[PDB]
Amino acid sequence: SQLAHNLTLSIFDPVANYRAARIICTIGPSTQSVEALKGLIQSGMSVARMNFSHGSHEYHQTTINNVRQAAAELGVNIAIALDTKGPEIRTGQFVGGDAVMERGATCYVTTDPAFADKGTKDKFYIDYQNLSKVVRPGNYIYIDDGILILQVQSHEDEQTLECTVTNSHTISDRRGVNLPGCDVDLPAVSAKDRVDLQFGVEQGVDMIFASFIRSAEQVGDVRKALGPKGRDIMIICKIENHQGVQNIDSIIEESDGIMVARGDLGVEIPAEKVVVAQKILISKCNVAGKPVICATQMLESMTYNPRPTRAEVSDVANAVFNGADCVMLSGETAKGKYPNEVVQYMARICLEAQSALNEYVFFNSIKKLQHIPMSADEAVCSSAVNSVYETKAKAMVVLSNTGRSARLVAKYRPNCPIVCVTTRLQTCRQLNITQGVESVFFDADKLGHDEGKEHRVAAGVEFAKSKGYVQTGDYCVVIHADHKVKGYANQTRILLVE
Amino acid sequence: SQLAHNLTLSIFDPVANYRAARIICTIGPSTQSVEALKGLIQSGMSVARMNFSHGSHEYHQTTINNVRQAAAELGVNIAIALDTKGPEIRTGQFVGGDAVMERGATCYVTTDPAFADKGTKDKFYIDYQNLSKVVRPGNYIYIDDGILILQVQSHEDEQTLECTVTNSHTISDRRGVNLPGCDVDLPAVSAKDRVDLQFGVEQGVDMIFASFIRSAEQVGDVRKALGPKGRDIMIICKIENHQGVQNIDSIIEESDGIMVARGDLGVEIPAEKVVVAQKILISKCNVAGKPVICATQMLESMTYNPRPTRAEVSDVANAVFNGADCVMLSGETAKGKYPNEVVQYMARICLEAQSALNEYVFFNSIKKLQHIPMSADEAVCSSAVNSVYETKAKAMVVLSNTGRSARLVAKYRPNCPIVCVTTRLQTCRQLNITQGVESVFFDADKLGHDEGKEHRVAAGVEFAKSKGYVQTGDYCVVIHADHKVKGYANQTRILLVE
Amino acid sequence: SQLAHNLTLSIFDPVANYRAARIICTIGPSTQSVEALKGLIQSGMSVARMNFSHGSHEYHQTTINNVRQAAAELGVNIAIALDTKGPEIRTGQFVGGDAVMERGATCYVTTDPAFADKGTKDKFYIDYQNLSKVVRPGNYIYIDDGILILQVQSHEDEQTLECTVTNSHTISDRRGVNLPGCDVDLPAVSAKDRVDLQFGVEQGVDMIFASFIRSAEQVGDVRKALGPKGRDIMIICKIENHQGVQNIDSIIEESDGIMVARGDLGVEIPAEKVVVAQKILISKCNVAGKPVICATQMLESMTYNPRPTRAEVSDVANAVFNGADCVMLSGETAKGKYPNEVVQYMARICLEAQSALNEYVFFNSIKKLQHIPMSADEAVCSSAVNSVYETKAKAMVVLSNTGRSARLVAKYRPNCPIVCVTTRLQTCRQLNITQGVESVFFDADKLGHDEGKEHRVAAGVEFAKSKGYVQTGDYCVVIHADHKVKGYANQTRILLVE
Amino acid sequence: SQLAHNLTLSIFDPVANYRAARIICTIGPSTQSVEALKGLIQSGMSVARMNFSHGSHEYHQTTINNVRQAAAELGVNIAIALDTKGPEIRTGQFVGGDAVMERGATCYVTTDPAFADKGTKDKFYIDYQNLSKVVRPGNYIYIDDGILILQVQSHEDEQTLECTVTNSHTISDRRGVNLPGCDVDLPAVSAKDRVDLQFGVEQGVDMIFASFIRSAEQVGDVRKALGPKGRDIMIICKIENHQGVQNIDSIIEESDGIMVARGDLGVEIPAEKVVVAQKILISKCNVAGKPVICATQMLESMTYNPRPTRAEVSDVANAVFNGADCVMLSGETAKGKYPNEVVQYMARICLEAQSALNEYVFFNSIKKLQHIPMSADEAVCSSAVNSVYETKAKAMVVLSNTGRSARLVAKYRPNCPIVCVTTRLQTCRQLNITQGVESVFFDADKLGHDEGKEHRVAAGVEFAKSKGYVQTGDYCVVIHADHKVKGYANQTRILLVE
Ligand SMILES: O=P(O)(O)OC[C@H]1O[C@@](CO)(OP(=O)(O)O)[C@@H](O)[C@@H]1O
Ligand SMILES: O=P(O)(O)OC[C@H]1O[C@@](CO)(OP(=O)(O)O)[C@@H](O)[C@@H]1O
Repeated sequence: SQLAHNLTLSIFDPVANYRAARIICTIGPSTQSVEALKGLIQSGMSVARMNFSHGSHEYHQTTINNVRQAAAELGVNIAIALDTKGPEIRTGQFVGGDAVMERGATCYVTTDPAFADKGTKDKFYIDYQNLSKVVRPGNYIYIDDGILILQVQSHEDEQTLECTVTNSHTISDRRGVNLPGCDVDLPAVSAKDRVDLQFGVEQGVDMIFASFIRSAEQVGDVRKALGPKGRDIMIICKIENHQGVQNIDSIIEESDGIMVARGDLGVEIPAEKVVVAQKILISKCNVAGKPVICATQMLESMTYNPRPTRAEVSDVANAVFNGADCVMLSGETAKGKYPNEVVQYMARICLEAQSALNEYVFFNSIKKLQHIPMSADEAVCSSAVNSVYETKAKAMVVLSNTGRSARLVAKYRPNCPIVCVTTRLQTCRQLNITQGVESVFFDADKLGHDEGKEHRVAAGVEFAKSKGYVQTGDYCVVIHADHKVKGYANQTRILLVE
Repeated sequence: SQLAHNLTLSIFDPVANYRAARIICTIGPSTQSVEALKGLIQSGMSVARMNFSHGSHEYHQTTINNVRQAAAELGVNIAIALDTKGPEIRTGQFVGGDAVMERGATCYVTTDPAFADKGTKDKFYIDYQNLSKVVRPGNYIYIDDGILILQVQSHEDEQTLECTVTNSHTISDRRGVNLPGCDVDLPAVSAKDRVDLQFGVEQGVDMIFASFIRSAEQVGDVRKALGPKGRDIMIICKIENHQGVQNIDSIIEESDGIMVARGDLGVEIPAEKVVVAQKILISKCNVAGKPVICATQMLESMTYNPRPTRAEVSDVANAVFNGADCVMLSGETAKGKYPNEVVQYMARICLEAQSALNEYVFFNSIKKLQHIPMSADEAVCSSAVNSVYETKAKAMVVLSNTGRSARLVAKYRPNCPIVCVTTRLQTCRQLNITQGVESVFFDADKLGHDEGKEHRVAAGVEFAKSKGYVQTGDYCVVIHADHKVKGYANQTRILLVE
Repeated sequence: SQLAHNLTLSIFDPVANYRAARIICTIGPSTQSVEALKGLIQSGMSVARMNFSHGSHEYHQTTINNVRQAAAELGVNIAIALDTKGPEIRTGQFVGGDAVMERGATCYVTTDPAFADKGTKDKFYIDYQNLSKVVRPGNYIYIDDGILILQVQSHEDEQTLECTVTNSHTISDRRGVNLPGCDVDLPAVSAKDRVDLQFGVEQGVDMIFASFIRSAEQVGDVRKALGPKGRDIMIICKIENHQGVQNIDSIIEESDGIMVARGDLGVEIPAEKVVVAQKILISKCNVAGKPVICATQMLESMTYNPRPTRAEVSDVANAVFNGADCVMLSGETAKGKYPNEVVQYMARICLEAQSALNEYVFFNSIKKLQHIPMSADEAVCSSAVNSVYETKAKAMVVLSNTGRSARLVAKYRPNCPIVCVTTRLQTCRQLNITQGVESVFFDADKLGHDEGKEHRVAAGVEFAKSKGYVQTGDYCVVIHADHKVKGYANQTRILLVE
Repeated sequence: SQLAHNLTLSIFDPVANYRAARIICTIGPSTQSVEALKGLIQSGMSVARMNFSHGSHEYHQTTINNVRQAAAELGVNIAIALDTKGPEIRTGQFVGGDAVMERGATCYVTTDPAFADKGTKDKFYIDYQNLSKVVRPGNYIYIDDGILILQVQSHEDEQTLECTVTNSHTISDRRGVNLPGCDVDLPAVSAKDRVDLQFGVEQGVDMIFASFIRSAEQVGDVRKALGPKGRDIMIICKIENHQGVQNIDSIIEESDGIMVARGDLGVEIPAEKVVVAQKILISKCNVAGKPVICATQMLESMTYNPRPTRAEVSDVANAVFNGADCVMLSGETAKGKYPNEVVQYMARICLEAQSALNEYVFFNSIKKLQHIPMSADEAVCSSAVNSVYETKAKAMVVLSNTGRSARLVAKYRPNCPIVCVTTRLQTCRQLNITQGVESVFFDADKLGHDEGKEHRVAAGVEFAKSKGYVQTGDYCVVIHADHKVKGYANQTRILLVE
C-alpha cells in the first residue's frame, strides 16, 4: 500500500544517479541569449518552448538559432517546441483608452463591429462573433484574467447582450475574455497559427504544443495544416478548457501527448478541480503510453526570488508522483530573475521525488490496465522491464528509429535508465519529452545500416558505461528485433557487461 | 489502486456537505481585532495560534481575549494554541551596526562573551556557548536565514572557530544561526518559555505547539513545566530539525500530536527532503491516532495577492491527500493583506481534495497497521466505522469527555461527519485539531450526568439533523458505553433517525 | 496465498479444542437401537437422518423415539431430519421375473400401462408417463444404477420408444431409471411424500432433506405442503440432477440450505463434474450464509472395513476445506459393520483439516462478497468476528431465538467457538447443521424473559468456561440487542472473563 | 479469490485441446503384454513403472522390452521407471505356518536370529536388528498392514521386547512391520536394491522411484550407487514415512523430484494427515520447479469395477488442483480388470479439472515465491510465460537438451501447450513426468547441430501446427539462446505463425 511504503522512506536516502523526469523551459527575454541558454541546458533543460502568443517569427527565429547553437556547443540534443498563440477572445477599445466598471451597473456587450473603437462602460465590443449563440441568461462572462465578472441577463438583440456587473473593476483596451459555462467554437487554428504552423515546419521544429484543444477533429485539422512535410512532428495537446477535459479520451487517441495547461484551465474550470483533472489526465496518458506534461505556476515565486515556497516544492514533487513525463517552466524562465536557479531547483525536487517513487508498483499497475492480448512488441517491452526488476538490471538498451519503441518501454517504468539508440536526430530531440530515457545517435550513413544490430547495441552499452550506470558484471536488458523481423522489436536479451 | 481510482474522478463531482480538515491561523497585527477574528472564524478558522517569538504576554493576552470574545459572539468554540519562541542561536552585535562578509575571506566566530557588542567581519560572537563542542571541521554554519554560509576550518581555541566565508553577504546585528549537520543541545525550554508556559496555563490555553523538539525527554520536560494545573493541555510537537526527525517514534509516543514545521525544517534539512519527511510523519501520526499538522509557506503569495499560485494550491491539496488533520497559516494571516480570502481559499481546496480522497482505502490501510490484540474500545471504533461503510450511514455520534474516544474514531476515517458529544468545553476546543469531527457541548451541571446516555445521544443526533447531515430514515452509527462499563466505550449501535 | 500458507503447516501441529464441522448419520438397521444411537452421539453425530425411501412410517417412528430417548439420556440435543423418498422412475416387471439385454439388440420402451406386468427384452414398461415428451433421438436412458445404457433411436409411437442396447446387462424387475440429458418433470412431491411431509410435521421433525429439487417453485410447493404447522421446519434442498444445478441461485434463495447429493448427481452429471459442482455450491451457500452439506461415498469402504482408504480421508478433508458446514454418512451408518468407528474417523479428519484451515482468509473472502449496504445486524456480526481476530478472543456468545443470529455469525468464520444461547430447543437442534456453533438452552418460562440480557449472557459465558474455551482474563465477544431494539442484534461487546 | 472464481465455472465449459497432467502406470500381469501396453499408451500412459518389490530382473526385463516395442510401434517415447523394493522389516516364520494373536495377551518379539524359523504366539522374530534401540516403552509396533497392533511394554533383554497385544488377529509367516513413532535406520539401499540399481543403469532406465527416502544423505547414496554411467538418471524420492516428511526441504534439494507415496505414508502417519502432507509437498515441489507425483488408491475400485467411486474421482481432480505434475496407477493397472478404462477415466478427470484450474493465479503465485534476484534463464522463462498471457499465445516452444529449460518453463504454468525440442531421446522420456510439456526429438547427427536455432524452432512450430495448437496468425512464444550465449537460454521471441 502507499501507506506502508511511506513508512519505509527516509529523508537521508540517497538519490539516484539519473533523473527520469524532463524539464521544459519557455524562452523569453531573460533566456534568449546563447549564454543564457547554455546555462539552462546545464541547469537541466531538455526542451525549449517558444510561445507564439508573444514575439514574432523574427523573434522566435532568433530563439531557434540560439538553441541549436547552444546545444551544438554543448554536444547535446534539445527539442524545440512551438507553442501557438491560438484563437483568442478579446474586447475592443474603450473611449479615453479606459472604462470604469462598477458593481451593480448594467452594461451591453456587443459583437457589432461598428463598436470596436468606441466602447464605453455602457456598451462595448467583444470580438467573438458567435458570443450570443454560445451564451445564455445566467452564464458568466469573464474579462481581464477573470477579474471582472459580468453576468448575462438577456439578449438585447441578436448581437448584443445586456449584462449585470457583479464586481467592480476598471478595464483597459482589449482584455481577454473567457466563457466558463460555454462551449467556445473558435476554429482550432487561427489565421496567424496557420502562418504559425507553416513556419514551424519550415524551421524544422520537433513538436507543437497546440493551444486550447476542444476536440479530436481539431487535432486532425492541426495535423493537416502541418501537411506532408510536417508528418513527423508531434502534436502535443494542451487541455485548457471544459470541452477539452470532456473529450479527453478521443483527444488522447488523436494526439501524440498531452499538456495539463493549468493556467488557462484554472480560470475555465474551478481551480479546485484542476487537481482532479491533473490526476486523471496524467493517468490516462500513462496508461495509453503517451507523454504528459504538467504546466504553469509550478515555481512561480522564483520568477522573483532565489528560493521557492513550500507549496511550490510540493507541487513539483506531486506532479512526478502523479506520473508526469514532464514539468514545465513558463514565466520563471521567460522573464524571471533566476532562470538557472529555478531550473536547478526543479531538477533537484524531481530527483528527490523519484526516490520516493515506487517504480515497481507503477509498472504493475500500468501492466494490469492493458488490454489482453495487445501486441508482440508491447509484450516484449513489458516483460523486458519485468526482467529488469527480476535481475536488478542497472540499465536498459533499446533500438528505436521512430522513437516508438522507446516510448513503449518507458511506459513500463523500469527502475533503471533506459538507453535508446536511434538513427534519427529528431528522434533524439522528440524523446526529450519521454521520462526516463536517454538517446544515443547512431549515424547510419557513416556507420552503415547495422542489420545485425551489434553496433547499435555496443554503442548503447558503451554510453551506459560512460555515464556510469553499469560496470562489468552488471546486467543490461536489451530490446530489438531478431534477424528476420522488421518494423518492431520482437526480442529481449539479458546480457552481462564487460 | 490509486491509479485506477484517479480514473473515476471528475472535476464536476460535487463536493461534500462537510469539510473534514481543520485550519489553523496565526494571529498578528492583521488579525488581532475582534472584527478580524470574526472574519477568520466565518472564513473557516478552527484554531488560533499565538507565536511567542513575537509579541509579549501583554500582546498575546489581547489576542486571547479577543478570540474568546469573537467566538462567544458567534456561538462557537475556538481552540487557542501557544506557540513558543523556543531556544534561539543568535550572533552578537557588529561595530558600526553592520558587517560586510566577502566570499573567500577568513573570519573567527567566538563564544567568548567579551565580544557580544564588538564583533567585526574579522571576529564576532555567536551566543550558543556549546558551539565549539557541537561543530567539527567541514561542518557548515548558517547565518541570516541560511543566506550566509560559513564553513568551519578549525578550532582557533577552545571558544573560537576559524571559518571560511563560502558566499558574499552583508549581515546586520543579531542574526539567527543554524547548524545543519549538528546536534544542537539547547534545553527544551528557555527561560522565557518557562515564563511562557506558565502564562499559558494561567490563561487557560488549549494546546502548546512546542518548538524545536529534539527528544522524548524534552517533551517530558515540557509536560513537567506545565505542571499539575497544566495536565490536560495538549503538547503538540513541532519537528523542525534533524534530531527531531530521527527521534520521531519516541517523540510521537510522548506527544499528543505533531507539527511538520516546514519553514525551519527546510533549512535544517535539505528542502527536497521535507517532502519525504512530510509523508512519513503524517503517516506515522495517522497510524498512531494522533493529530498531525502541515505547516508553513502553504499559501505564501496570498500574503500579498488576492489569488494563490498553482504550486500553492497543489500543496494544500496534497497535504490532505497525505493524511493531515490540519493545515496552517502563518504570515498570510499574521501580517497579510487578505486574511479572510486566504482562509477561504484554503477551506475550498481542502473540500475539493476531500472529494478525491479515498476514505475507504484509508480506513482499511490504517486498520491493517494496528497490532493485535489492541483494545476493546479500539475495536469498537474501527468496526463501527466499518458499519458506517456497510450501511452507508450519513453520520456518526460519539460520546467523549476526555476527547479520547473521538480521536479514536476519527482515526478510522469514516466517510461521514462525526459528531462528538462532550461534557467539557475544552474538549470541544481541543478537538478542533482532529479531522472530521464536530463537537456538541452537553452541560452536565445543568442537565445532569446522563448515565443512561440517552440525552447526550439525542443531542448529537439533533445536531446532525440541524446541520443537515441526516434526515429521517437515515442511519446514524452511535458509540458509547453500555450501562455497566466505565472509562471507555464498549458499544456500537446502528439507529434509524426520525 | 494458499501456497505460502501450506508452507507454514506442520503435521505435528496440535489440533483444536473444538470441532467446527458437523456430522450427519443415516439411521438404519445397524443404528436404530438406542444403544447404537448412544454410541453414535458419543462418536460425534449431531444430526440423525431418516430416509423415507426405505422403511415406513412405522419403522421411522421407532427411529424418532429412539433418537429422542438416546439424546435425553445423554443430555444433548440432536436434530432429526426427514429424507424423503421423492419421485422415482422405475421399469415395470419382466416375464420370468428377469430380462436379458444384449449389446447391439433393439428393444422398445413404452409407457403404455397395459405392459407393467408383461415386459420382455423386446418391449417393457417405464412408469414415467411423460417419457416420450422429455426424450429425443440420440438421448440416453439409464437403467439399473446407470449400468444398462439404452440409446433412443426413434418414437415407434406416441407412448413407445425404439431403443438400441449399447452394452450387455441382465436386468430384473422394477429398476430405477435416469435421464441424463433430460429435464425430468415429475412433481416435486409424490403422493407418498405428501403423506411423508405431514408425518414429519406431526412427529415434530427439525428439517427436511428434500430430494431431487429441480426448481425454486418446487421448494415453495414443499413449504406449502408442510403448511402453517410446519413453518419453522427447515427445508434443505438436495441437488442431485442437472436442473437443480442449473437453477441453484434461485433454489438457494428459496431454501434454508443445500445438500450436495453426490450419489445421484454422479450419475446425472458426469462424475468428474461433481467436483466443480461441489466447489460452486458450497461457496454460494457460504456467501449466502446458509448451511451446506457434502454427501455420499465419503467413507464408503468403512461400510465393511475398520479403516478408510486414502481417497476417502482426502475426501472428508477437502469438503471442509471447500467450506462445508456438514459431512454426511449414508450406508456406512445405515447398514455398516463399524458405525461408531466410521463416525469417529470422520470427526478426527474434520478436526485435522480444521487446523490447516485458514479461518482468517475465509472471513475476509466472505466479507468482500457481501453487497453494501447489507444490514445492521450483518455488520454487527461481521465486525464482531473482526473483533475476535483483533483481540484473539477465545469464545463468542450470541443470543438467538430463531437461530438466525447464530447463522449470521457463523457465516463469518471466527477462529473460536461460537456459543449460542437460545430460548428454543428446536433452535438448538436446527443449529446442529451450522458449523462452529454450540447451543445452550435457556428456559424462558422457568427463568423469565431476560430482557436486559444479563442472564442469557451469563449462561453462555459459563458454558464456555465449562467446556474450557475460556479462563479468567480471556476475551469473550458478545452479540445481542441493546435495551431498546427488538428483532435483531444491534450490539457487540468485548468482555473480560472472570 | 478462489471463491469468486468458482462462481465463473460451468459444467458445460468445453475442455482443452491438451491434457497437461501426466499418467503413470505400474506394469504387472494384466499389462505386460505388448498389446496391453499399446492399449495403455493409447489410453494415456506416459510413464511405465516397474516395481522391484515384485518380480525379478527377468520379469522386469520383459517389461522393458515390451515397453520399448510397444512405444516403437506407436511412434512415441515412453519413460521407464524403476521402482525399488527397498529395505523391508518382516517377521520370521511361525510354528505350524501360522500364529493366533489374542487381544490382552503378552508376547515377546525378538531379533535373536535363532528364532527366525520357530516363532509362536509367545515369542517370534522380527528381522530388523536395531528394533530394540529404535523403540521405547509406549511405542506401537504394527504387523500385517498395520492390522495387528502390538504395544511395547519393556525390554525383556537386549534383543527382546515384551509386548501387549492390543487387538486380535491371526498372522501368518513373514508379515511386514511398521514403526510409526520410530525413526527406522535401515540403509537407503538394500543389497537387492544395489543389484537393482545396477540393472537399471544397464538396461538404460530413465528414472528411479526411490522407496522409503528418510534423508538427503540417502539420496546421495543412491546417486552414488548409480555411478558415473548413471548420472543422467533422475532420482525421484518417495515420501512414505515420518522422517521423510520431516526432512522434506533437504530431500527436495538433493532429489530431481518427489512422490507422495500415499499407501505407506498412510500407515506411517495418520491418514488424515496425508492430506496436509500432500498439499505441502506438492507446493514445495512447485515452488522449487521439480516434478511431483500423487500416488496410491487414486482409482482403487476400478481394479475390479468398470466405474469409479465419487471419492475417487474427486481425488484425481484435487491432486491436479493441488498442483501435481503426475498421477499414478498401481494395482489398478498391475493386476486389475480394466486397465485401459481406468487410465481413460483418469485422463478424462484430469482434463476436466484442468478447465477449472486457474493457470494464471498459479503463475503469479509461483512467481512471487521466487527469490530475487534469481537467474537470467529463470527470468526469461517467467517473463516469457507472462508474454503468453499478455498476447494470448496458443503455444510455446523451448529448446532443451538436458530438459532443464523445459522444466523451468513448465514451472510457470502457461495456459497453453509447451513444446520442447530436444536433441536427446532420453530427455523426451524424462520430460514425461513434467506437466504440460510435449517433446519433439531433433536428431543432431542426421540434421546437424543447428547453432542458429532456426531448424529446431521450425520443428517445434510445425509440431504445434500439426497437433492443432496453432494456426496462421497465432502467436507462438519461443525460448532459446541467442547466437553468442551457451548453456542456457537468454532469449524470448514472440513470433507470428504462418
Ligand atoms: O523505430 P522503432 O519503430 O522504435 O523500431 C525499432 C526496432 O526496429 C528494428 C527492427 O527493424 O530496427 P532496425 O531495423 O533499425 O534494427 C529493431 O532493431 C528496433 O528495435
Ligand atoms: O471521554 P472518553 O474518554 O472519550 O470517554 C467517553 C465514553 O465513556 C462513557 C462511559 O463512561 O462516558 P459517560 O459516562 O459520560 O457516558 C461513554 O458513554 C463515552 O462514550
